[PDB]
Amino acid sequence: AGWNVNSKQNIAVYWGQNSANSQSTQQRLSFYCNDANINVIDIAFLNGITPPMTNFANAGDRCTPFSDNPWLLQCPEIEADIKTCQANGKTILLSLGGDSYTQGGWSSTGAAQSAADQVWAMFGPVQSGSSVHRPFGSAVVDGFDFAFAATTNNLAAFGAQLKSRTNAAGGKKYYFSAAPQCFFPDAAVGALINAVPMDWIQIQFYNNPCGVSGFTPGTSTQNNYNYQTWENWAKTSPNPNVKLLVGIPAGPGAGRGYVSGSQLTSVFQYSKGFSTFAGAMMWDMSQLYQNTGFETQVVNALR
Ligand SMILES: CC(=O)N[C@@H]1[C@@H](O)[C@H](O[C@@H]2O[C@H](CO)[C@@H](O[C@@H]3O[C@H](CO)[C@@H](O[C@@H]4O[C@H](CO)[C@@H](O)[C@H](O)[C@H]4NC(C)=O)[C@H](O)[C@H]3NC(C)=O)[C@H](O)[C@H]2NC(C)=O)[C@@H](CO)O[C@H]1O
Repeated sequence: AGWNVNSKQNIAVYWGQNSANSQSTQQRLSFYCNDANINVIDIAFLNGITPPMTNFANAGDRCTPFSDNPWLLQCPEIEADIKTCQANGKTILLSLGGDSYTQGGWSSTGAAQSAADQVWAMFGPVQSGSSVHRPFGSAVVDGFDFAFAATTNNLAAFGAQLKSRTNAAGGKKYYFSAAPQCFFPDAAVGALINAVPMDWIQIQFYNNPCGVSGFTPGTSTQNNYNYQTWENWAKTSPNPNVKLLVGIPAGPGAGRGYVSGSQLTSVFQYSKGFSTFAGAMMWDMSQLYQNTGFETQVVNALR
């Protein structure tokens, strides 16, 4: 039944950017929807908002660009796969931003609110009165992951507008996550996560000295790995019950600070000791499935 707020064994994995970067390393989204251990998948990425742009690496080969927006894709296989994964009990979020989002956000709260309403009309419930293009057709995402990586002006107003629309919606629960890097405070999404309630924060504990590679096994005195800082922040955040996922690279090619073996088991045992801990996040599906035995290491570490 997808995201489980009462579990310490949630696993969120990104799909779409083919980090492993080979012809065969990223199968279609539904290939990965028979994995009992992966209950949340983030589709990466809507890497342009105003104007809209979608990039799904070589999954774009089975999409058709919209005639009036060549950077926006119509993706019938992703549409079908979202519906299949949802039928299979997976929570499917759309990830906004990524390291290729260059638009810098919005100059006004009004522009940010309009942009949020466009994203909601494009990926939320189908709107009968709307002319907006729908990359995933009649599929409806289960929410949004905020993975902005650079200065995004008025991201707080964008997020608050999108949260307003999901809070007003019928049908199903919509989830909000954010993917800050572990450096505290986070420059890209810090203002957003201090203003807008999130269901969980999936912290990138990699590409930075505060990452899992900096964890010191055998002690609960941690000079580098800063989960404790994030837990302290969580308790007074807009959702004081917000959960944290420990985000890690799924292979040595996925990011700096890949860990495995006893370092991996130890940092997860340490993190599991905290009331906010809800499981793991991984970048990304292509790397995870190429890295034989790594998923079993992560599953075994969360037990
Ligand atoms: C606080 C601070 O500024 N820290 C600096 C680091 O940010 C910086 O390294 C960069 O870190 C970000 C965050 O970890 C990283 O982007 C994420 O992580 C992966 C890579 O590990 C990215 O993956 C790429 O995504 C694109 C699509 O946008 C693909 O084209 C490509 O295949 C991916 N590459 C790989 C190898 O997987 C994601 O976009 C993003 N993930 C999420 C959840 O948003 C950047 O890639 C890092 N940049 C560089 C140049 O390494 C670090 C080094 O510059 O310095 C810190 O100080």
